[PDB]
Amino acid sequence: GVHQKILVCIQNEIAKSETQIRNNISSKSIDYGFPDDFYSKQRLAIHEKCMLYINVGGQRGELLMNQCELSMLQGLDIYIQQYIEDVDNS
Amino acid sequence: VHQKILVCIQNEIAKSETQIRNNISSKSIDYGFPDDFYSKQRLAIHEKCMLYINVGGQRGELLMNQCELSMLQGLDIYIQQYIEDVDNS
Repeated sequence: GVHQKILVCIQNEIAKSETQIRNNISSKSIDYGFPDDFYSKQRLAIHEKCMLYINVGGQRGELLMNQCELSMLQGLDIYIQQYIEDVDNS
Repeated sequence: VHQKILVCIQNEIAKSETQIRNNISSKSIDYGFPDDFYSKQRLAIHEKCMLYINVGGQRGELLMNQCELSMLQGLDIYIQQYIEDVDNS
């Protein structure tokens, strides 16, 4: 019960990152050269990694799966902002 | 000087790749790695560093090679950590 409320908190932050990533990439300058299916392929890869935690099991395994999926999204968002910064000063 | 550095990194890349696929190929279905897990993850990493074709010059080549190494390192770490978490359950 308390556990489900926790998962909702994380799942909400995941949706914020997803939004931010999609907005960062759809920022239209082809000088950045983002592939069409970039977000989806990268998203899917992140997802498949967090699904491994189906093998830990219990509430602890669901919690790990969700914490990880968020950390990875955050790094992707950060990775994406940095590449744009690197392109601008080029 | 720049080209000699890239070789060093490209050497570290072949190494991480090796350790990673081997940790995954550690055949214990209790870890439950999907069939194309390594290649799919590797390809995602590749598509990320190729963006640095867009930086260009010597700084862009270095970043492309540098980013590829960090992502491969984090993947080995993520994978080792996952294994450790499974071991302990």
